[PDB]
Order: sequence, then structure tokens, then C-alpha cells
Amino acid sequence: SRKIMVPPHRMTPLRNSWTKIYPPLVEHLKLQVRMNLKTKSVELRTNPKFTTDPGALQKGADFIKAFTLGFDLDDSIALLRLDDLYIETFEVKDVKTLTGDHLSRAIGRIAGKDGKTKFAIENATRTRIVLADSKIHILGGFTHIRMARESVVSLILGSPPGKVYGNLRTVASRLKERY
RNA sequence: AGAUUUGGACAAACUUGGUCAUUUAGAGGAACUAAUUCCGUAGGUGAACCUGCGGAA
Repeated sequence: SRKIMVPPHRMTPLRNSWTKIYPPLVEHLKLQVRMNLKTKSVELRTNPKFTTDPGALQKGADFIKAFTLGFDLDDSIALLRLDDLYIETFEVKDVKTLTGDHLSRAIGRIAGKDGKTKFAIENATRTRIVLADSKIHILGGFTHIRMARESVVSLILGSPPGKVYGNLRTVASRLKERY
């Protein structure tokens, strides 16, 4: 009985995959939903013959929110197999700073060498970071989201590059090793 | 109206020695020192799409 409104940041990308991801979720979960592009929002509800999971409407809404927020179909496939996964859409002005020239320098600091720092922080800390100009939709495990959250508040607050690059090395070891 | 001769000093430059001063030459004398995506959207790109502007979510 939920409704997810797709924004303009994934409009035609969802239009190309209008039936590419629709047939997979209908096969696995069978949620009653249609491409109601008149209001630019899709309402998903439990079907009368396939309501065997109360969380299937919640899990499909998270994958619909993943496609709306910009996560790819590989993450949406991981959103289907989300027995241990979590998504937190922490945007800007949570760790608030100046929205003018300092935010542009923070955007350069988050990207690094044209997205190299964001790709390194995503790969080493084992997370998918959908970093917009202001929104950061991080997807991963409970320790992975926490390590993603602690790393992004480190760079906005001020730390040297050798401190954080040393830090993403050793937090990569601490979650990969469990005993 | 408008060539030559007659001698004075400035006397250049030079000769000759003297004078004082300046260096240094080859040596030998005693010391001292050192060793991202979705867009609209101009130029175009063989054409996709890129170089540009603006927005966002």
C-alpha cells in the first residue's frame, strides 16, 4: 500500500528499465504496481494471491526507492537479496557546513581525483555510496554503514589525506576479519 | 668696399736627462696563520556523443 515517487534524476533511466526490473520483482514477490507516470509515482501493494510475505511490500518499496535514489539494478538485485543490508540516505547539512565555496571544496574533497576518493572509500569500506552534490545514499551492512558514516564526517570536519587513507586501509581489515 | 710680410704668448706632440711617487719581476733571508547520474541546452562531432551554460536529488 506504499507509494514511491521517482524524481527527475532517474527519469529516462527508469523508463528504459520500465519492464526490465518489473518482470523480476513480479516473478519473485508479485506486488501489484504499475507505471503510473501521470503523477510520476508508482503505488505498490500486496497481491490477493501472492501476499505470503508482509515485508515483500516493504522490500519492493526499498528497491523502488533504490531505483529512484539512483542505485543500479545490481544494487536492486542486492536489494532483493537484502537479508543483511541497509540503506541510509544521509544528505548534506547533517554535518552542516558552508553551502557556498566550502561546499564546492568539500565536493572536490569527496571526489578526490575525479571520483577516485569516492571509489576508494566505496571499495575498501565495502559499501555503495551514491554521493550526489548534497545527498549521500550509502548502502551496506550495519558496520559498513557506520564505517561509511564515520568516514564521511571525517572528511567534512577536516583531516589530512594520509590520515584518512591510512584509516580506510585499517577499517577494511577490521570488518573483513571477524574472529 | 675688400694674397703677402712682421714678430709675441697659448704653445700641442716629441727629444733629453733630473726629481718624487707607484707597482711588480726572478730569487735567496726571520716570524705568524691555515692544513557521480537525469536533464534541458550553444558550438559541433564522419555519427553516437563530446567540449560549454543552467537546473536538480
